[PDB]
Amino acid sequence: GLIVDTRDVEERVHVMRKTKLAPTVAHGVFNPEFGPAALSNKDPRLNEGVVLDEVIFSKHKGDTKMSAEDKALFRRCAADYASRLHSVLGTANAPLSIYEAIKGVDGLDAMEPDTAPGLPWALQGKRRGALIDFENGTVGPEVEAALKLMEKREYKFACQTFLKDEIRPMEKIRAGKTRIVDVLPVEHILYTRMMIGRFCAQMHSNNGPQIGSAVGCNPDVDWQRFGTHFAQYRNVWDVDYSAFDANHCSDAMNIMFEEVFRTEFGFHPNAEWILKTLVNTEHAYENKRITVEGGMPSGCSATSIINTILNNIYVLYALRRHYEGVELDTYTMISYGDDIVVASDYDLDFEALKPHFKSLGQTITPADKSDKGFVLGHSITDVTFLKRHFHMDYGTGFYKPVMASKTLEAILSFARRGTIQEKLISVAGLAVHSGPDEYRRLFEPFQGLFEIPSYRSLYLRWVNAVCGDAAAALEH
Repeated sequence: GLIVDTRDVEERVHVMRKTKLAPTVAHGVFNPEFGPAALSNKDPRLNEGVVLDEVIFSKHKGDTKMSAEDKALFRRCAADYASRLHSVLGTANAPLSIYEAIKGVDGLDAMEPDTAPGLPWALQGKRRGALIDFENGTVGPEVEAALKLMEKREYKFACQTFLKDEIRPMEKIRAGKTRIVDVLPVEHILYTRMMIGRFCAQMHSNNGPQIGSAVGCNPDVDWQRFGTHFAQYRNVWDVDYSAFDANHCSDAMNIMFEEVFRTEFGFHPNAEWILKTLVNTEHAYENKRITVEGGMPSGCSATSIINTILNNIYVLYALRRHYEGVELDTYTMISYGDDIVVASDYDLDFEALKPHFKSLGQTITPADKSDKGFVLGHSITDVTFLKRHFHMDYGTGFYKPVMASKTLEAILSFARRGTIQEKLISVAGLAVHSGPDEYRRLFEPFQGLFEIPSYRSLYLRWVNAVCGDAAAALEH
């Protein structure tokens, strides 16, 4: 994005600090190159001269104004992708009710009852429960009135900047590279879910390479489905981005919202409008009010789906700008936001696409960064996707998501107070795919203090989950 204006104001929006994450028993054993994010300017782990306030908004280095020919090319790729998407999903994209938007539907989770409410409610000292009744699924006078302004297209708001309390690598703690969640007002999240929640639920249900989205997937069961698909192709690539959601140019966002969320595909007219309010935004941090043109706000519920849709359109755009006669069946891909795995039988020169991705404001590099550039001949077993590799389970003959042991060591080393037992059971599901010996080693520090699931139990759970016929047929 491009920072066009920077004001100073009386009303101080506090970005309440301190980490809730504390070290575990495993921290002393593994000693990971990782730690809690720098949430304070007075944090001693930061380098000398590094102001935490400026490092956050340094990602906004411009809003790339696309050429008239490029914008025409981008709209074709947006409509072509939207054609594929709405053909698979259907056109049942009518607005959710206020009840269904709060409480959710099949394929879409319920709204969180005690997360931050955004502005101006955080300054007034209100929680989400004061505004919205999450049990009954109804709204108070304040939210009700705000939804009327959105129907008339007169709603104004400012995003509350929120420092993401998470585990990061030491280099990024020292450099002050703390990621942020642009917390929009709860009524905006309510109305966005009203306008496109039906579409989002349908995308979650139909996740796969045909629509090119892994959002709403379950890696345990879906790695076999994705694994066998990408294994068929001669070439596979996994691409990285530098500040993907920030570098979405306003032209690319507007064109996408125009072509994907049309009234002809069953949407309300305000579906395009409410999404278009994310293009030019005002961000509140301490006493500052930074106005940013372009870029997606980080963490606004539909961020994953919007980034995934844009990632699909960029690949079609980039290949058509370089090669001739490129269609959707020329290649295949799967995406989760910035995360991406592309594949094709044609020897596609991904190194040549760098200038073509640069016309969107995006900088592409290979995830396998040991090589100097992109190369042909890589299979699915080489790539990373959702921090997981595609390894063959030799017992069943299925693909399984295997995370790196350094990542599992880092995850286990820290936890929020009084959530370790819950976290170990969750992390055990991720760790089982590394094998029995590596599973025993990762949970050795927690033996005696907490309940560690057996390798045997979580293996048998997984074999049924991925294929019920496989587990059933094994019993004869």
